[PDB]
Amino acid sequence: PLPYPFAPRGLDLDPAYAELRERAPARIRMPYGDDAWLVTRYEDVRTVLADPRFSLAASMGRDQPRMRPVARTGAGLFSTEPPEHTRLRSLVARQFSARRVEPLRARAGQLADELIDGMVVAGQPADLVEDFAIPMPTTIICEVLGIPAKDHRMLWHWAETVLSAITPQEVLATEGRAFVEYMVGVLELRGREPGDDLLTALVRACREEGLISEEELLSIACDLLIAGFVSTTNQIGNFFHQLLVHPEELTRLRERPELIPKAVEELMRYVPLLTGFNLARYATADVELGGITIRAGEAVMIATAAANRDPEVFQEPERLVMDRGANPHIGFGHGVHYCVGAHLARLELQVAIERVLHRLPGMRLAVPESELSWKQDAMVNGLQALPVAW
Ligand code: HEM
Ligand SMILES: CC[C@H]1[C@@H]2C=C[C@@H]3[C@H]4C/C=C\C(=O)NCCC[C@@H]5NC(=O)/C(=C(O)/C=C/[C@@H]4C[C@@H]3[C@H]2C[C@H]1C)C5=O
Repeated sequence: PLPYPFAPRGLDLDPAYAELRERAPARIRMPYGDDAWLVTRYEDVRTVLADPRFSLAASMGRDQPRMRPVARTGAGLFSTEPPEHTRLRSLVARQFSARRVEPLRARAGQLADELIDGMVVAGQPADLVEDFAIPMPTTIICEVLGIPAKDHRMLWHWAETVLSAITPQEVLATEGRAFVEYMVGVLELRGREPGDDLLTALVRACREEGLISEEELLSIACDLLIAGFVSTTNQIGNFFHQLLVHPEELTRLRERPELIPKAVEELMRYVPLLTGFNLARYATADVELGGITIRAGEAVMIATAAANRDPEVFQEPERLVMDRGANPHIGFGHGVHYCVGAHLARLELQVAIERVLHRLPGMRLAVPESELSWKQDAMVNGLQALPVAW
């Protein structure tokens, strides 16, 4: 069994994935838990994500392949399949739908401008990670959920604990307990003090309409907050890094910003974001895949970043092509667990790029590229700091 995940080298795709796609699904050994099959070929990853025989509900209570000593538990979206998953996801679908996040575009741009203001007042160099990439999406998801602004820093502390693959399990357990107690309290707060936020609407669904249990309500609230805190914070930094090291792309995006959506989709395809955050499904029946047979009860993991460079699906897959047309990337997943945050994340990435490139037409690295440091032993690829001048 191949040790997994591979040690990250920046945002580079590990060269071993090229050979992996051309063979049968490989046996992998994670740091803890069951061994598993690893699927990398685009068609094979799509099959795992669409075939109901590969189940996240079946993973609960198993010795899951994972990065941490203790296995995940829960009642929410990452733990269920239809029809239970559907009842939960329908309650969040309105707020995360493209139609309902689009009105946030102006607020997101105002926030970006405010953050860029503070970078200007503070003087060069700025750090795009601490000064922009972290605050912008964390603020937004807090506003959508109805999380009070004063708790930003406390919640980012928790996010840093979750983001480290190396967090000692006692600390992870005590901060975990306190985070859940905090969210229990917020759910009480939104029932006494309703608002036009998602957690208020989810509290109604639980405690007035009996549509979800208290366990399901708390699971969804915690899942949505954590995912919102750890995903786009790192991805914004990664996209600015790739744009800065491909400067020949910046003048088109600055002058003709209607080109930014397609570039965001290409960068979504290209960038390996999630590493330690990888869901393991368990097969509920025997399944033939890639010339091998995945037995009932065995575990399967996917590598979306590898599938996203499969030469049968993408022309010139190893090149960053910012106007790429045929781009059916799996950067947000597929099937019933397709990223519920995709429209919000997309909007944030688009706005970040539009605002920063307009406000800072001379933006460039403030250190040599060799002096950049990537986060180590993280669950998500990202930079520790991104020093820029302008
Ligand atoms: C660029 C940022 C993001 C990327 C690359 C990303 C990626 C993904 C991927 C690949 C999956 C599918 C995983 C699988 O099926 O194994 C997924 C699911 C999910 N993501 Fe996103 N995500 C991002 C941002 C977000 C945001 C902002 C939120 C919440 C506000 C979010 C919440 C979720 C949830 C709750 C699911 C599970 C949905 C379900 O099971 O029904 N993600 N994400
Ligand atoms: C952006 C999309 C991401 C998404 C973002 C955040 C979530 C991840 C972080 C949540 C909790 C956390 O780490 N610690 C608290 C208890 C530790 C316990 N021990 C584990 O092993 C374990 C997990 O593995 C959890 C994985 C969660 C899957 C979620 C991720 C799925 C991806 C597609 C536990 O919950």
